[PDB]
Amino acid sequence: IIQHSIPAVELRQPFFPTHMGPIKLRQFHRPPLKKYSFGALSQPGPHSVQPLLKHIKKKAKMREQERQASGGGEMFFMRTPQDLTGKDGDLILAEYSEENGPLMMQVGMATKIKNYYKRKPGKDPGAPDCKYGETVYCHTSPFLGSLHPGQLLQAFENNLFRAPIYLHKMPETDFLIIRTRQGYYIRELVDIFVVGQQCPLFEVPGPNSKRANTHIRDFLQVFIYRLFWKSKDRPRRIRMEDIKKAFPSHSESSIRKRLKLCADFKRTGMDSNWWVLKSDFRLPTEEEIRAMVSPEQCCAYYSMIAAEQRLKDAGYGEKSFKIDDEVRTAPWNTTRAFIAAMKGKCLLEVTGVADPTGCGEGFSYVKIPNKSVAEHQERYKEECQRIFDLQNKVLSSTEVLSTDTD
DNA sequence: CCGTAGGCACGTCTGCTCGGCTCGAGTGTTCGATCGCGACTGAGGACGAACGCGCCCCCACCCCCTTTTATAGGCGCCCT
Repeated sequence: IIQHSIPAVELRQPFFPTHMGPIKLRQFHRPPLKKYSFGALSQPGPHSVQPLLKHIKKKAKMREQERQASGGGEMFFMRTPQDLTGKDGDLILAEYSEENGPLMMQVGMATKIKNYYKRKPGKDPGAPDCKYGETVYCHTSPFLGSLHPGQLLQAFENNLFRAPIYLHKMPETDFLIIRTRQGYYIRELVDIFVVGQQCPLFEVPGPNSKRANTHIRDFLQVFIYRLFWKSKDRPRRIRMEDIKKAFPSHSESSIRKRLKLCADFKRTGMDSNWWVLKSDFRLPTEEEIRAMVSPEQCCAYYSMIAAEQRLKDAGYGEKSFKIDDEVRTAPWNTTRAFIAAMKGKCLLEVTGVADPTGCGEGFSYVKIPNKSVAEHQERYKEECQRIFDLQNKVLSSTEVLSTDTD
């Protein structure tokens, strides 16, 4: 059970962008430092980097007191955008080995760490302890390969994906800088996980699929309801211009569709007119709005449009998505293939063009039929096992390489 | 007679309707594969017929009964 932060659950901006142009899609999950137009750090010259130690201790203390003040047990702390800052709480880094994994979290979403352990035969004294995560004793593997007896494997686990992770040490040279309009802050950060290839648990839709079109529609609908809720006017009213600015690729006519059932156009002598909430229309509750569209569904959709943009950039037209190698790497194909195989509907290529590492240390998620048929499945498991073990060994290794001069 | 107001026209924006295109779903037909049945072949075992071997009988061949006579050494037995 995953409980996301309130800003994420509410699909607030900027945590959940309403629109992304080509540039943003290319930079998806890699935001570049952009200059500020105003505020302290818009100014030239040196700027102080501030310590956070007193602040970190204080927030931990305040949070624990709030915990004891009601009057123990479990509390949920991620209620406001302010609670999501890197400025307090314990922090880890996670570095993703896939250049563009099929699903990624937005800021404000939650994930668990699970410590998968397989018992040694006979008298097992229990799993080793880890600094992070909750131990899970598993007789069957949640991955493509099987755990060996006595093997502990850490992993990220959420509704988008499961992925093995490997704990490493941050280099002694490195610090985390947090940057706001107001100043820089610095934190020590020692724990950094390498993330291995994802096992997708959520299916990414194809471009212009019914699923995709239903999603943008519903997301637009949610944004609209939230606009009415934000309005302080009675009767509530919103401006077309504000919707168009958030959804610049929607025609005014398609926006009028979403508005015709809940609101009335009020014309004024000025090129700004209002849509006023109908007096017999009951605005959906917070709880009902949340049920309309989940953060996971937004993540699936984002994955599609970003991939679609990268494909266009590489010369692959919409008619391409009998199929080109590059199109096989698309998240709508890889997630579909992996999930089908998880349900026993087919097997996976494993060795193939969709291996995200390009060098045999990752899996190619491409459907092959279940179609000597005990040898067919034993060969699939053997190959899965080999790559599974290879990935764990390479990504957990502390060996120092050796810059490639090419 | 002069100035102000009103009306008309034009443009822009929004909404509604109509048409066209695309996508999806379902149903039907055709093709391929699998399964089943039958036939053939091969192998092994059993039964019957023919040939060979073994056993018994028969046949064949040779000498063994006797007589005669000349000759003469050695043996053993009868009663003188």
